[PDB]
Amino acid sequence: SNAMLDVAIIGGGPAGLSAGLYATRGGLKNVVMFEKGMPGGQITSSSEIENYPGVAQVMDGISFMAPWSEQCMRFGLKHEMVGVEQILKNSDGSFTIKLEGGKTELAKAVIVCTGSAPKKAGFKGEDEFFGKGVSTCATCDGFFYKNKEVAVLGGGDTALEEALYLANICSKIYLIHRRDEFRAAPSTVEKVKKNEKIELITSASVDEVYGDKMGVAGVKVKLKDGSIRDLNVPGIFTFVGLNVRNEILKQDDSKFLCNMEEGGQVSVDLKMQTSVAGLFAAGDLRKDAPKQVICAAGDGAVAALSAMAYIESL
Amino acid sequence: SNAMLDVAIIGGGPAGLSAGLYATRGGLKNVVMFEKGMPGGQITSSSEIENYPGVAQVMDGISFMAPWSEQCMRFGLKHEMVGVEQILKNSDGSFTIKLEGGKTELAKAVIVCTGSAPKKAGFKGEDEFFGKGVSTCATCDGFFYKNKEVAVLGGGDTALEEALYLANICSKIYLIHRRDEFRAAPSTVEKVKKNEKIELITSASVDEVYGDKMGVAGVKVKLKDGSIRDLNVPGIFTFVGLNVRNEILKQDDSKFLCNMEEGGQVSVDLKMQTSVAGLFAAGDLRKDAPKQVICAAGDGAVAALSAMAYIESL
Ligand SMILES: Cc1cc2nc3c(=O)[nH]c(=O)nc-3n(C[C@H](O)[C@H](O)[C@H](O)COP(=O)(O)OP(=O)(O)OC[C@H]3O[C@@H](n4cnc5c(N)ncnc54)[C@H](O)[C@@H]3O)c2cc1C
Ligand SMILES: Cc1cc2nc3c(=O)[nH]c(=O)nc-3n(C[C@H](O)[C@H](O)[C@H](O)COP(=O)(O)OP(=O)(O)OC[C@H]3O[C@@H](n4cnc5c(N)ncnc54)[C@H](O)[C@@H]3O)c2cc1C
Repeated sequence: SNAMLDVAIIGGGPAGLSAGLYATRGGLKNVVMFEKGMPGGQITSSSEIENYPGVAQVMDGISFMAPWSEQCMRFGLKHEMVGVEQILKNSDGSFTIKLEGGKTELAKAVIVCTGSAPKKAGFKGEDEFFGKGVSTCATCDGFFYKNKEVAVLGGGDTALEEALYLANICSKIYLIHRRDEFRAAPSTVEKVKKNEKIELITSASVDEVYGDKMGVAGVKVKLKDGSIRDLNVPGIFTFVGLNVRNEILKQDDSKFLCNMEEGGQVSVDLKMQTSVAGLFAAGDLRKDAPKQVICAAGDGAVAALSAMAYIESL
Repeated sequence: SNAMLDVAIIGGGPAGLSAGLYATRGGLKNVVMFEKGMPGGQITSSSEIENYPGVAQVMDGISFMAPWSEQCMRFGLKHEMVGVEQILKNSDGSFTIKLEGGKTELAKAVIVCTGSAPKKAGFKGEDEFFGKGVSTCATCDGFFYKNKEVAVLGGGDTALEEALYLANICSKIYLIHRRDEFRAAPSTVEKVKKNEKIELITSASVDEVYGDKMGVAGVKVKLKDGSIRDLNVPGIFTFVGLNVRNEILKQDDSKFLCNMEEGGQVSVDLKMQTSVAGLFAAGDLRKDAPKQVICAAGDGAVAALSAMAYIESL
């Protein structure tokens, strides 16, 4: 803060944490990871991760991520709990980091790690009921729906997993998806087809969620034949994908700071180098991201290794 | 073996194991990981890994890798304990995998994961004494040098780490490196400068290791001023880097199966796609590899995700 940072890391999920670990273990002394909440990012809202190689114990996202803070902070990494609004490239080659509330930081290098956020499904009442029966986090809100029926929308690994989790809590789940077959791991699909508490509604979509100020009262589902089915349920959870959070790269002339991809990803090469010297990107934000925890970690380590070499070069 | 494989994975280190985990969890049913020894690969010979994010317990390479086999084999991954000699691309788009002893396998897709092997340092007697006092594995051979003096050659994280490990076993270590400063994590360097049992010989190199059929008897070191120092020691361990194992991509006309990099790496894009359809590469073998365990795991998951999409496409 008094002196210019070596690296500013924007986001504290697996990619940020991992970049912070590598940059500081590696020898850089002023490394701040700006994460608006607590670190962990997206996965902390999952009920089950099991595919992170080298971690053989199946557990929830919060338990999975808990040890990371201590580990990734052993060599001096700092966590500032603030939101970042904008990255700028200075005429001199340094970076300016704009923070919420009008504060500013300077940095030789920047690794943008800001992750992704839940896509809109696109149905009537989605926005109007968000936080009053419409949700994108089952671990946060499950408890409110104990011994109650809810809907879950989506057909990927995430939807099914959170449907299994909600099946231990709610009396019943309607799992709704627009295709006849799920795009998801077969062992998860088998557990879902075998769970007496989950009813599949396939080749279907959500027409409307309705209710009033007190909350959601129900969901209208459009079935394969074009008919409507009225689900009398106080909650629906949506898991239809996520968009990249790339707001902070947008300049005041509405252009992006570096080369972007068609779908909003930041363009990078294998070393996570963007088109702008000293700006790196890792995790879901980078080009062609597979959207996995192990991969966001790999990327973060690459970025830090490239941010170190770049710093040694000047 | 009776039917064509979905994926053949060549190598079982972190990258292979991780690719096998992803490909099988993902739904592919015939996936063989060909690993000539036991899985784990290079890191199993390290005395300490601590920087694999999400694993907060510091431990040796064998303990680190032990849980992986069970985890990465939960969805049907097969381990064939055989060496692979050659990859071929069939006129029809399938792959032929040539094994040691004249056996053959077929596969829709191939992920080459074969890792790297210890570079030669380039000194007189290096080859002549290999396995009779010259070594590249301190955990394998340390025990033979209990209460004895040895030399360690190299100046990276690996050399220093194995020098710390050998310092609990041997009476003394001479750490030799060609530069005045080590290219390594500062916390490791500090532990090395603080260890009463390790003597640094900087700006130096090895002129000759000598001895006879009974083994190494000593090392001649060339010092910064051009003079020779005779280290009377029965062992020297070298850690001067590694080369990629890319032998199996070489065809009979001596050309490589796909586009290669100047330093022997296999050219890939972000999705670990090589120039040849259905051939992927991950870990140290791929272009610009950072040479880290977390990264080889990330890559392996990417490759498997790309091998799945490719397979669904045909
Ligand atoms: C429900 C669910 C289940 C999943 N299950 C699995 C699984 O089983 N296996 C698997 O591999 N993957 C799974 N994933 C994917 C995995 O969670 C993501 O790939 C991964 O976390 C992406 O990591 P990241 O570090 O790139 O970004 P993120 O996880 O999003 O980390 C980004 C962090 O940056 C912070 N941030 C963003 N913008 C700013 C800013 N402006 N200022 C300050 N802070 C900011 C955010 O608050 C967030 O905490 C799952 C994802 C979800 C949603
Ligand atoms: C001493 C040492 C210490 C290290 N310490 C760290 C550390 O602290 N942190 C870190 O991140 N990284 C460390 N590394 C680096 C890390 O070990 C490598 O980056 C990583 O293991 C590369 O993984 P890979 O899966 O690409 O290849 P590998 O680890 O080499 O795995 C390849 C496997 O493929 C098998 N194989 C190869 N060719 C064939 C074939 N023809 N047929 C059948 N099988 C074959 C081999 O037997 C080998 O087991 C260290 C490396 C060494 C040598």
